[PDB]
Amino acid sequence: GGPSVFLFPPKPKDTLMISRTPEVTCVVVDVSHEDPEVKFNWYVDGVEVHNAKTKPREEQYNSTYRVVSVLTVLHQDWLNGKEYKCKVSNKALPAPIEKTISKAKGQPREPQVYTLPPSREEMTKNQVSLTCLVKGFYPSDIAVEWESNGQPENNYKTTPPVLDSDGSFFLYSKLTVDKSRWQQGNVFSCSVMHEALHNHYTQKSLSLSP
Amino acid sequence: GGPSVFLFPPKPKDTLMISRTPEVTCVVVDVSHEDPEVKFNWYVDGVEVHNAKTKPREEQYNSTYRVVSVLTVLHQDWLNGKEYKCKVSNKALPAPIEKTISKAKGQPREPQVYTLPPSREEMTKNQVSLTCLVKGFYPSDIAVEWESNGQPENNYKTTPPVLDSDGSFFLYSKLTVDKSRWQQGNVFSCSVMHEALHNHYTQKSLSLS
Ligand SMILES: *[C@@H]1O[C@H](CO[C@H]2O[C@@H](C)[C@@H](O)[C@@H](O)[C@@H]2O)[C@@H](O[C@@H]2O[C@H](CO)[C@@H](O[C@@H]3O[C@H](CO[C@H]4O[C@H](CO)[C@@H](O)[C@H](O)[C@@H]4O[C@@H]4O[C@H](CO)[C@@H](O[C@@H]5O[C@H](CO)[C@H](O)[C@H](O)[C@H]5O)[C@H](O)[C@H]4NC(C)=O)[C@@H](O)[C@H](O[C@H]4O[C@H](CO)[C@@H](O)[C@H](O)[C@@H]4O[C@@H]4O[C@H](CO)[C@@H](O)[C@H](O)[C@H]4NC(C)=O)[C@@H]3O)[C@H](O)[C@H]2NC(C)=O)[C@H](O)[C@H]1NC(C)=O
Ligand SMILES: *[C@@H]1O[C@H](CO[C@H]2O[C@@H](C)[C@@H](O)[C@@H](O)[C@@H]2O)[C@@H](O[C@@H]2O[C@H](CO)[C@@H](O[C@@H]3O[C@H](CO[C@H]4O[C@H](CO)[C@@H](O)[C@H](O)[C@@H]4O[C@@H]4O[C@H](CO)[C@@H](O[C@@H]5O[C@H](CO)[C@H](O)[C@H](O)[C@H]5O)[C@H](O)[C@H]4NC(C)=O)[C@@H](O)[C@H](O[C@H]4O[C@H](CO)[C@@H](O)[C@H](O)[C@@H]4O[C@@H]4O[C@H](CO)[C@@H](O)[C@H](O)[C@H]4NC(C)=O)[C@@H]3O)[C@H](O)[C@H]2NC(C)=O)[C@H](O)[C@H]1NC(C)=O
Repeated sequence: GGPSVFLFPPKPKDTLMISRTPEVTCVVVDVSHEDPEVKFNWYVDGVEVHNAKTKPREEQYNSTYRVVSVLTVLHQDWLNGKEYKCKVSNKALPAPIEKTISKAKGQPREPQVYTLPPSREEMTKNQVSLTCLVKGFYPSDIAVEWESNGQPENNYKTTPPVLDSDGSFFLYSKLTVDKSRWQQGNVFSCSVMHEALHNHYTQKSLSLSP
Repeated sequence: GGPSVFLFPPKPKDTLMISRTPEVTCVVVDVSHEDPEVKFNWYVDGVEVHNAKTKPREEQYNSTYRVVSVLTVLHQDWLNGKEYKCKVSNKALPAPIEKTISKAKGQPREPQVYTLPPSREEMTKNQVSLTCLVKGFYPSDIAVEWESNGQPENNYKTTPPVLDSDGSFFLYSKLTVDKSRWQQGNVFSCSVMHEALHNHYTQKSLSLS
């Protein structure tokens, strides 16, 4: 049919905290039933390391399969822009398909975090909007979360990174809360994880004036 | 590789202003010399229509032809859900290729437009940012703009639309200006164009106070 490959980068959060594990997925689509014999081969700066592991395919319920491999990586490795090449061999595919990825190039720029109170003209509604504006950062790989009293709030959405005119990125994070718990003077905070921050983590709190 | 067809919708602003001309564009690529002929058939909710406008072939440096057909649509036909289908036929295709576009099926929701003054903390750079918050709208087709004193303020960026948890949409627009204005009580206004806003427009002013 049409076995094409797709290489994906690790998650931003995973390369910043050594607690978690950053990976490179090498998803191969449209695998034929006939010859489902797909092989993999990794290269770290064309050095070919060994440690990756494969997975059990699935049925794309459209007469095709979908194999996918994943290779673990060192946090500093990936951060220092090394290359990750994933070659997808095959016994029934024209030739050796390949793809490579690495982190965006350029000097990391430190994000500037600001929290914004909900507009008074929203006080009427039953729920208000807490706003976290993260701008001026490079590269765009970033993570955002909101919390309260150490506990993690989950009713929020974050717009993806947007290229600014100066070449850095920005985004907004919106947290939704019952108007009541905002007048009570509760405290909410925006957390931003990024390689350019000291200790890869910054936090700016948001609360009511009186 | 046989011909490929891509269907494009009109621009959001185009469908909200009776003065604009909303168009749906059917583009065809990868048409070799062996069979350069292409036929276009248009359907509006299934009934074939013939008011299109098809431009003639156009070579593409890669030895393949590109053909494009344009269909003008009525503002209300669009805002009302009508579906447009483009059938492309090529003497080298097993079967004709068809594509269909429309306004996302749903029920329009009026967008909430709030403005936000900059954070006191950011008040330390030669530039500041005024925020425009637009939430609770559907469908996601929208348009945002900033202007101060009638004139258009061009140094801004709008985030793309983000699906909220209630199913509606929201976005943020950022207007970056010199703190050497904001401090001088200047007034900035954020305008939004959407199908669910009376007269398809609304405006919110942000001022220093
Ligand atoms: C049969 O059915 C198949 C499967 O069906 C599914 O899909 C539809 C058909 C749907 O209707 C359902 O039926 C069903 O859901 C179907 O396969 C599909 O084929 C498509 C065509 O090839 C594939 O499209 C590609 O998608 C890429 C993006 O993939 C991500 O996003 C999709 C959509 O959300 C998602 O489905 C994928 O899973 C994938 O998500 C990411 O996945 C990785 C790996 O798991 C995650 O990362 C890991 O996560 C773990 C978590 O534990 C951990 O954190 C690890 O650290 C981490 O690594 C991510 O989290 C996850 N992210 C997200 C957001 O979800 C596209 O990139 C790709 O686009 C490129 O190629 C296009 C042409 O092919 C081109 O037009 C396009 O422009 C683009 O090209 C690139 O452009 C860039 C800039 O724009 C440039 O920078 C590049 O240079 C340039 N490159 C190239 C080569 O051009 C492409 O569109 C689709 O993914 C695939 N679906 C599935 C489910 O596999 C098949 O087509 C059907 N067959 C037939 C005949 O119909
Ligand atoms: C041979 O050469 C051909 C010519 O290419 C030349 O390009 C030059 C730039 C240069 O590189 C030359 O050297 C080169 O020769 C080449 O043709 C190209 O083929 C590509 C495919 O291989 C086409 O790619 C598709 O592009 C789509 C978007 O195209 C628009 O945006 C690009 C910029 O990124 C622009 O270049 C295009 O021309 C096009 O512009 C839009 O045009 C429309 C109509 O003209 C405008 O609309 C009108 O605008 C006016 C304003 O005056 C007015 O407002 C009207 O009202 C309005 O209607 C748009 O404004 C304009 N947009 C912009 C930004 O300018 C992609 O969407 C498409 O991706 C889709 O398909 C992929 C699969 O391949 C898939 O991976 C991807 O996810 C996506 O799928 C869609 O996903 C959606 C979900 O998000 C779904 O909703 C959709 O249903 C789903 N669709 C499908 C089908 O699945 C794809 O990447 C490329 O456009 C084309 N180039 C041109 C100029 O047409 C050819 O390939 C070459 N062949 C070979 C063998 O080399």
